[PDB]
Amino acid sequence: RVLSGRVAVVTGSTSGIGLGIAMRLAMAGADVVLNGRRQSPEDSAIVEKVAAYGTRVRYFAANMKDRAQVEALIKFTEKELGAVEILVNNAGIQHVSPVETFPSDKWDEIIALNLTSAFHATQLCLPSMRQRGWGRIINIASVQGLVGSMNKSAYCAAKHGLIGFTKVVALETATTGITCNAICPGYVYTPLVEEQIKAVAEAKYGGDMEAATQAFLCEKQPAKAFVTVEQVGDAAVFLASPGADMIRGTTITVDGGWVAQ
Amino acid sequence: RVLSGRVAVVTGSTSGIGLGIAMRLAMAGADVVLNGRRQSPEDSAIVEKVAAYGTRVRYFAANMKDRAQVEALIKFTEKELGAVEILVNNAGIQHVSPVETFPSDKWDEIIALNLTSAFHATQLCLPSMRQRGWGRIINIASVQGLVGSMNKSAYCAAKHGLIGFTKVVALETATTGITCNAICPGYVYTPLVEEQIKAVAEAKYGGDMEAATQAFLCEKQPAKAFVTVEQVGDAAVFLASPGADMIRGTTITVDGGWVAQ
Amino acid sequence: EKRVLSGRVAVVTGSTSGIGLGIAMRLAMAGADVVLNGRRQSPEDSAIVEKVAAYGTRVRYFAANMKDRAQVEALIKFTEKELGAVEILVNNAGIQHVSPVETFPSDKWDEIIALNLTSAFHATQLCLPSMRQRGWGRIINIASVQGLVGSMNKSAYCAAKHGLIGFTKVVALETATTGITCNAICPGYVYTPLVEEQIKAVAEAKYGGDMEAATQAFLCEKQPAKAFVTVEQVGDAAVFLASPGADMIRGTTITVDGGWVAQ
Amino acid sequence: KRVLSGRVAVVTGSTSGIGLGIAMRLAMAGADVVLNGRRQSPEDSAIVEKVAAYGTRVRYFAANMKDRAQVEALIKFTEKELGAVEILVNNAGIQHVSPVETFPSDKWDEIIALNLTSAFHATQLCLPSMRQRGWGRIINIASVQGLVGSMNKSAYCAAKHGLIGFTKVVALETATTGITCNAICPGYVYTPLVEEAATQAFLCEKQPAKAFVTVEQVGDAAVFLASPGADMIRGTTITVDGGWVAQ
Ligand SMILES: NC(=O)C1=CN([C@@H]2O[C@H](COP(=O)(O)OP(=O)(O)OC[C@H]3O[C@@H](n4cnc5c(N)ncnc54)[C@H](O)[C@@H]3O)[C@@H](O)[C@H]2O)C=CC1
Ligand SMILES: NC(=O)C1=CN([C@@H]2O[C@H](COP(=O)(O)OP(=O)(O)OC[C@H]3O[C@@H](n4cnc5c(N)ncnc54)[C@H](O)[C@@H]3O)[C@@H](O)[C@H]2O)C=CC1
Ligand SMILES: NC(=O)C1=CN([C@@H]2O[C@H](COP(=O)(O)OP(=O)(O)OC[C@H]3O[C@@H](n4cnc5c(N)ncnc54)[C@H](O)[C@@H]3O)[C@@H](O)[C@H]2O)C=CC1
Ligand SMILES: NC(=O)C1=CN([C@@H]2O[C@H](COP(=O)(O)OP(=O)(O)OC[C@H]3O[C@@H](n4cnc5c(N)ncnc54)[C@H](O)[C@@H]3O)[C@@H](O)[C@H]2O)C=CC1
Repeated sequence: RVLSGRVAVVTGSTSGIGLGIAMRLAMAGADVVLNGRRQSPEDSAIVEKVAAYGTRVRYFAANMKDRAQVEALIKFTEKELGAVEILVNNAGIQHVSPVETFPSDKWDEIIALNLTSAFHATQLCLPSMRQRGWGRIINIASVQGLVGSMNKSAYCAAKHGLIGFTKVVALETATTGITCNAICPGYVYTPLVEEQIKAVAEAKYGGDMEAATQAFLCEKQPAKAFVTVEQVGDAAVFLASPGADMIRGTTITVDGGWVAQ
Repeated sequence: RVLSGRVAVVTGSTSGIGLGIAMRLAMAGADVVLNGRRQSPEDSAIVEKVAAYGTRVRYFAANMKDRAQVEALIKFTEKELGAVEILVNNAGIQHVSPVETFPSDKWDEIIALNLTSAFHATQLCLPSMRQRGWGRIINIASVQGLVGSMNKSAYCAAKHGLIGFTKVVALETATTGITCNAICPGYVYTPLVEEQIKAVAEAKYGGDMEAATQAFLCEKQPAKAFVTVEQVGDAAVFLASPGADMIRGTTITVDGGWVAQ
Repeated sequence: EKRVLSGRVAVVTGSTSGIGLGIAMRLAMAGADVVLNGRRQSPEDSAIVEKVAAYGTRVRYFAANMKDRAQVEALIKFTEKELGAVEILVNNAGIQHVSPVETFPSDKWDEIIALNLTSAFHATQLCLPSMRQRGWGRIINIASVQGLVGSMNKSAYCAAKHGLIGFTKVVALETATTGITCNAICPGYVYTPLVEEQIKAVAEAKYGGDMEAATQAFLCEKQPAKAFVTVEQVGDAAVFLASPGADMIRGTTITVDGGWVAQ
Repeated sequence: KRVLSGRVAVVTGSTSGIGLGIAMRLAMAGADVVLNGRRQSPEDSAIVEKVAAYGTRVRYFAANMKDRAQVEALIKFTEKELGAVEILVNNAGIQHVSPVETFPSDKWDEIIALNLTSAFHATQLCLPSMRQRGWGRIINIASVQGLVGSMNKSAYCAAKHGLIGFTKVVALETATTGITCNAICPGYVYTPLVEEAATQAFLCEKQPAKAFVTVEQVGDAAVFLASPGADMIRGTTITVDGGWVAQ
């Protein structure tokens, strides 16, 4: 297994894409630390699901908007499993609103979680990676980091900024065994997206989720199909593998053709 | 002249690129409101420089990191000159540091001024532009919004984010007479850049500003010459003119070839 | 009174109609002398010349097939003899052919590559030595949004326009320390006979021959502004790139597309 | 037992360098592979045996990718020997370094023909069967030079940019199917086409990693694009460049 022995931390990995990434990393042999904002009654089941692949799996609740809790997550991983070798910055939120009425607090929260938390986690993990001469920082961006979409100003700004950050980290580590790269998914059927589909279904299609899902998807995604959490996880495993030793500062876009048009 | 009668606000226009933009907009016929962080002894001389072109000029001190002062700047313009028709989001700061030691407060400040302030000013100006059926929002990004550079993680993240924000605003206004675009300068010999070059000269070139300047340009800018504040202003005039009525959500890169390679 | 491009000699390939004519008009309005060009001599040439010349500059016409390097050279030499050294070169002659990849005709693929990409290389190669000798030049390549993104059934055109943008970058880098710049303009949909024919095909296929609905559907698929870009706007972009404020704009794209590439 | 087991791959221009590395990695992942070069050569048995060390079916076919009839012959040979072409890797590419002013016209034409138009012909010939079978991979070997420019490489940058544009269109025209089309963009790789202090000098200007990309890494990117996890990777670039395009 290509990642056997490596210690990975996936932020926001209690559901959706984050859980899919953690699952795929474990299948590839990595020990994994799962993380959610607050402790959930589903945490034990999630940890056992990931542990089914025979690696060491832990859970640590931490609000990634709080730098002290980011540090606590890293220290917990170092105590339980060892030095963080793979860092996946995934935790992120969405808020759909036109620019004129976009709430200031929601803008600030999206910037804080989708961009600044990745900076804090990366800052905390890089010293050990440099000392060991190996590391992977994998930032879960979006197609919205490469193009714009209406009513997603804060999210598009934060994801564009996360891609910029990725480039700089990669350039500062380019002569080391540390790489930094971003994965840019298109639409994946998570709760983050199911809520948006609900909103459009109520507003436009009489609550019909089949019709609304197709209209939502086909607006943006030429494949007329969702990307899966399994595919995003496969991209993360690829970036963490030796074949990606010279992939630095780039985007792996998994989007059904969204950015190609 | 092409912008005769239009009222423009340029944030951070007491120095460098912002002042060059204000001067080129005034040369093109616009009335202009200047802005700096705080009142300075040189303010009246800067007003005189911009007023040399025969238009109406005002000055308002306001900290763009404070949303209430942004609002005060807009209301001042409305009282003195009229509705804000051209908004140039320019005020910006830089801090050079590797990611591992990048100070948290400096990261936050760069995000706040170079990205979030533009969101606040745009939000405050859009309703009047929509009511009147015309507007220009011109965001001063950077080459660092399109590619990364070592030791500039916060600034690259902020400038990338500002370009993403530009796309979204443009898309939300695409069917109106309002456009939103970004200008992406390469190196311009302003105090923001002079300070970086002086730091490099003292740290690595024995105080030789000629050698430090050569090395600074040669690293990144194929033209081996600076872009000028007048050229950035000329790009702003172009975006504000009628020939740009259908230029929306794009970047005008004025960089001596930086991004082409 | 003198104008911003007064004294400069421009050549615009494929400038007897549409975008090329709009560019020629705007350059002449900005004070440039202009050589117009079409594939072959036509009865309309005189009227087009006089229309451009109404702005008080020197205007000429030369018929040349831009697929034939000998005729490209003849166009440049004609300009040198009639008006003087070519200082602004606008590579605009291009063609379109809509087809799925599986059935795309080989000859049409070759023709689109030849006109939309290789002709610009030939003209640029022929004009650069004089520009370098004089220390000043503008090469302005008329690309497309299709040089930055793909669209279905336009494989050859998207390939050629992407290639033209790559070529633009290299020319700009090889001239970056000189007074010569090279850049590309990337229009979205402009109401020209090329787009008109595409819309006619769409109308006869999907909307039963309704031109209003066909036009609206054609625009809204790709162009968020739900309005066409105009030939005048493309010309304004060319004038901007040719002007002194663009002395340090090198190897880049000016995208005039109603938001097409922003989403 | 392997992710590409049973898949039939054709790699154009695969007798050495990057193309051979791709063939080796595809076979390592279980693919049957047809190798290709311009002319029949000694060492062709050697390269076939090298790739066949991975335990799959390996063939060789000589064909000049500038000749549409020979491209068709390559595809038909593959269909006869192994079955339908399922993975097509377009890697017939050549280079010529020259300033624009003196760039030979025939060299410009040849670079466009091999680096761009040959990929169109091969893709056109392979797509109908892929559509019928419900699955395909078209993997175009582009370059960093398809995303940025470099001095003295006008024809190559134009052709590689064009190949990326072509990739987007093919992907969009197949987006609702089991066929994907994508491009791999390598930075400097230590091949004859490219080639201690001299090495660092050549790498320093463009490649921040100050090290070469390997042929095995380019092959690993092709295996990734051919795998099920890439079913919804469409019309994009996988850039393997040591940071070149990030700055
Ligand atoms: N779903 C999609 O279509 C796409 C999503 N993405 C990104 O993928 C990442 C995962 O999103 P999804 O799985 O769709 O959403 P989700 O709602 O299914 O998952 C959110 C996860 O983040 C955790 N989380 C939220 N706020 C947190 C905080 N402050 N601290 C710690 N953990 C926190 C939640 O507990 C949950 O584990 C997000 O960054 C999203 O922006 C990117 C592109 C496409
Ligand atoms: N100089 C360069 O090479 C490049 C600069 N830029 C951008 O151009 C913009 C202008 O920068 P420069 O002219 O080079 O710098 P500068 O230091 O000469 O000018 C900065 C202006 O911003 C004002 N400012 C700073 N903080 C402020 C605050 N909190 N509130 C209000 N005003 C404030 C300063 O008073 C000054 O007027 C910045 O956004 C910079 O990112 C972009 C690319 C290249
Ligand atoms: N019309 C549009 O929506 C867009 C067009 N463009 C590009 O703008 C340029 C002009 O296109 P349009 O004005 O729209 O089309 P058009 O058909 O109106 O213009 C074609 C012009 O090129 C000339 N021409 C054609 N083949 C020639 C040849 N072999 N030798 C010499 N001259 C030749 C024709 O005489 C005519 O003057 C083309 O490069 C097109 O690719 C770019 C983006 C959008
Ligand atoms: N070498 C590098 O640094 C980079 C190379 N590439 C691309 O990778 C591809 C392979 O290049 P390299 O391995 O570096 O070069 P190479 O010279 O080692 O490989 C050339 C291969 O193509 C074959 N070939 C050449 N012309 C042919 C034709 N007309 N028909 C059939 N086969 C033909 C040759 O027999 C040889 O097998 C080329 O497209 C190159 O542009 C991409 C980016 C970086």
